[PDB]
Amino acid sequence: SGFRKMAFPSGKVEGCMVQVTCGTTTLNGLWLDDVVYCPRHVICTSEDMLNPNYEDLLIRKSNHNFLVQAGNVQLRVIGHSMQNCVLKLKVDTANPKTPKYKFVRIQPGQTFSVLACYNGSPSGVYQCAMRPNFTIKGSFLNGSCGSVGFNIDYDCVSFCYMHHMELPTGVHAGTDLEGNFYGPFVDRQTAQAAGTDTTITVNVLAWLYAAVINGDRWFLNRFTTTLNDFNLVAMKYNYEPLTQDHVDILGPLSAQTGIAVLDMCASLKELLQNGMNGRTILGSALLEDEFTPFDVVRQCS
Amino acid sequence: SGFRKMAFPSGKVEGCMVQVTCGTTTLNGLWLDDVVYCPRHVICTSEDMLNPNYEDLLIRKSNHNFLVQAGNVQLRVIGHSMQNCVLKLKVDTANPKTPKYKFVRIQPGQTFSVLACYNGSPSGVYQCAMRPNFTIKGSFLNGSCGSVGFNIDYDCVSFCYMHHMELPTGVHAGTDLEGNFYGPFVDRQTAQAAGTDTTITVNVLAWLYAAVINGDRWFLNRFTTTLNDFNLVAMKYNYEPLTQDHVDILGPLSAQTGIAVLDMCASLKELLQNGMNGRTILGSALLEDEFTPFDVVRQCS
Ligand SMILES: O=C(c1cncc2ccccc12)N1CCC2(CC1)OCc1ccc(Cl)cc12
Ligand SMILES: O=C(c1cncc2ccccc12)N1CCC2(CC1)OCc1ccc(Cl)cc12
Repeated sequence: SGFRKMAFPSGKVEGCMVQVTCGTTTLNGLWLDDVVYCPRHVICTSEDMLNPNYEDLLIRKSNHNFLVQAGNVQLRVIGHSMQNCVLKLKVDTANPKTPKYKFVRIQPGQTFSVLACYNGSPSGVYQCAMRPNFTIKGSFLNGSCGSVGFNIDYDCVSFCYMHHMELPTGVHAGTDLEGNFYGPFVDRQTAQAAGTDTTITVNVLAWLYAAVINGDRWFLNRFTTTLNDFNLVAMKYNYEPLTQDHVDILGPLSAQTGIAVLDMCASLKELLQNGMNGRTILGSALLEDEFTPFDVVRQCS
Repeated sequence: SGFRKMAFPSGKVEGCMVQVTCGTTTLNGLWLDDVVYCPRHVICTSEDMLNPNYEDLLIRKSNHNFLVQAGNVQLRVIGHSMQNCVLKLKVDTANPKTPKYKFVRIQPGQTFSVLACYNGSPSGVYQCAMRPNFTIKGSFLNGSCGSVGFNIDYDCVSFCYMHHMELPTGVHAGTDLEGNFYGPFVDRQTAQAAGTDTTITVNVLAWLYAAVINGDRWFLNRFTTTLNDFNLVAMKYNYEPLTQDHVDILGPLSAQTGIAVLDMCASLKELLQNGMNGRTILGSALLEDEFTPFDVVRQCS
């Protein structure tokens, strides 16, 4: 029993983290086989931040201009390349601790574990979600660029996020590991801000199932609803629409609990309209939307 | 910026986890140097659970009765000993991945990271707190006994918890690594239940400081209070008393924010009396008590 914001074990990723310096800028890198991946803005100075031309900034750069440090052992950079917003630094040594890995891009609503790192040193791990507005509500201080987000499937590490910057609301923005930003954000100094966010409905439903699985059933009702009528109320509360594919995905959880998906949609509608009346669900006084249906099955089974 | 329930990286501990079988009971063990630590109830059967005599149950046991599996590599058990509620299994091989470690016992109010494991395999990591009633609100399923809780200090792993059982409220109980239970719980079948819990006041204060550090200041007031008058209100709300040593510990945070500790006690008193009026603090609609003052300084600095 119990329900916690549970991250993946981070050992496999800890062994890939290195420090990357270029100029006076130091950040983190990800060392897999004989390549080190890092944010390309490592090559920038305060001057070139309003209108950087990274193609120009990188052509004026040489290999010896990059210091890579795996702990104390310095790795020799024998090649440099830019892939979108990431820099790829070819090193003389293949990481002996390279796990079986994959570079995957995730969808808004999907979750991942973050290994916050500073100077190539792992500091902490936490679970995060890609918000509908393509930002993440992370925990990051100056020096954390290059920290990675990831999921573990079997023995395979699916890297999905590399950290680049903090937006004005205190939220975070970054790229997949191929260097392509999540959301409409750029690695240059601008007045960029996160757009309006919504609630990840299918996740709130997954979390209500987790609650029931844990014996919290006070919010349950005998009523049911149609997907259409549910969606008509959800949108008034800034919730994303629920699709048939979302109800199909919640099928295992519905079977394990004996509560139909549209039954649980009816309970949600009432919670939205009446609130919780000073009660809590799984230790929370608001509706949690950063657990996917998979996250629940994984922790509750 | 940001504030998350952040665990320690778990790599150092992942490399210590093994599987322990005795009879048809399989659970997890912790392998450090040439010793494997695990819950002693591994040696029990359903029959001997109402009145087990572990001294008798272990004398009738032989070394070959214990199968230890580090992944696929079986480790040969050359010795067995009981230390309070833990079993120590001397093995022929010293764990090459043993980190610098220490066995420490923690206090109610202190936090730690949990590496939930099943069949010796790390499944997930999460932050937990030792409650005032000596229980933890963990996340654990059948098969998780022997999972460990720990803190990392520099490069040293301070092990503080080994998981033994689930209580009826869905909360968890266990031992330090010397086999001594946290709280008045025993490793035998009884109607044992968690006693009444309280809120960890100094932690709620630490978390309010984290909020201010993150730009959430709506709950702040110009009023201040005395430690006595604050404690007189807190106890009405089932909060633990605040001591001078607690205010001294919150000194760094008070200095960094310019909010006196008793100023922040005044804000807390008002939150307790009026509630939050539909507002949130660091993404929460209730007052969070599972972050210590150290946890805040570590994540916010
Ligand atoms: O290291 C940080 C940072 C990262 N995350 C959270 C933070 C919170 C407070 C202060 C710093 C951080 N930088 C350094 C690099 C950064 C973002 C902040 O500056 C200017 C800039 C321009 C373009 C990019 Cl593409 C990244 C940056
Ligand atoms: O494996 C679990 C377990 C651990 N934690 C959470 C759980 C939630 C649901 C079901 C099981 C678990 N056992 C097995 C060993 C256990 C506790 C539950 O049974 C009887 C017993 C007697 C004494 C002890 Cl000292 C431990 C046990």
